Amino acid sequence: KRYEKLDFLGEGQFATVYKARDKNTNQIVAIKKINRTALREIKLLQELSHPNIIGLLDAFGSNISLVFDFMETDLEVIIKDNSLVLTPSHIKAYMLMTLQGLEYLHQHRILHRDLKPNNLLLDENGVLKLADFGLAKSFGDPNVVTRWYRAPELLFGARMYGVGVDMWAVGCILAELLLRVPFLPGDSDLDQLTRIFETLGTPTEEQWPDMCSLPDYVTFKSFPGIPLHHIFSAAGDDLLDLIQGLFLFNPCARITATQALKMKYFSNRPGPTPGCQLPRPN
Ligand SMILES: CC1(C)CC[C@H](Nc2ncc(C(F)(F)F)c(-c3c[nH]c4c(P(C)(C)=O)c(C#N)ccc34)n2)CN1
Repeated sequence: KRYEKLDFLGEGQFATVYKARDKNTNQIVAIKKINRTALREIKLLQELSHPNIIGLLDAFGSNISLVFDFMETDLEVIIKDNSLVLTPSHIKAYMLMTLQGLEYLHQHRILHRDLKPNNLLLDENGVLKLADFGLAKSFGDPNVVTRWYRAPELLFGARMYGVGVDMWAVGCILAELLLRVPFLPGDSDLDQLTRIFETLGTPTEEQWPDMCSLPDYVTFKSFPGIPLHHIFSAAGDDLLDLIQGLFLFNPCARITATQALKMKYFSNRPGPTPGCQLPRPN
């Protein structure tokens, strides 16, 4: 075979994943040995080419094997690792790679729909790539991330939706970088809306006009919500406005990947850390 099977990387409800060596270029890779979460990581990734999106390098039959770039670490590992402190500049660099990847996705009319820390992968040189495109779909296709990163429209059972689903998840990732714990850990779908509205305030028909006409909208307790300078007490105003923009309840008011990258936080000092100096676990 083409590959030298090095390590077992893990098992899910799709695939057995493996570290391996490409036996003719000596390049280290990752192989996803596995229908519809499989045929639509190929349909999308052999198409796409962006530094901050995982590359599909080869594939074959009888189980399907899918050969991506090997990444040493991921953002969940960095978050969990106590030896690493995250300076403002490391966070800006993680956010800037994550947003430049999604802005190209959203410009190619694709929703990732599964953004979590553990799908933001990180190669030895500190390039963040988005991975796990098995829940991704085109803006066009007719009709949903893990509960903690899930937008309130989806929790009120919205049937059509867009960019905002991925942008809410990015905000939850930014909060977890800054707080180093999950921002909104709901134990259920209803608890998830309880925590959202207890943290950010129970919205109105002004904050969110068609909210009362969502398929699963239900009258929640009013909560004032905590101000974002209390939760993110070390964050500057430039960063507090990025957060405020990604956590707006109205999905169309909610800031896009392009509007996020046009915010002053990304041109303000301190600019993002070089890839090669981003913190490294062992
Ligand atoms: C704990 C670490 C840091 C160790 C290295 C691993 N490096 C890596 N590089 C590329 C890929 C990719 F994306 F290219 F395959 C993957 C990968 C993607 N989905 C995976 C899964 P699942 C089945 C949860 O989707 C499992 C399981 N089990 C295991 C690995 C992956 N991992 C990332 N995490």
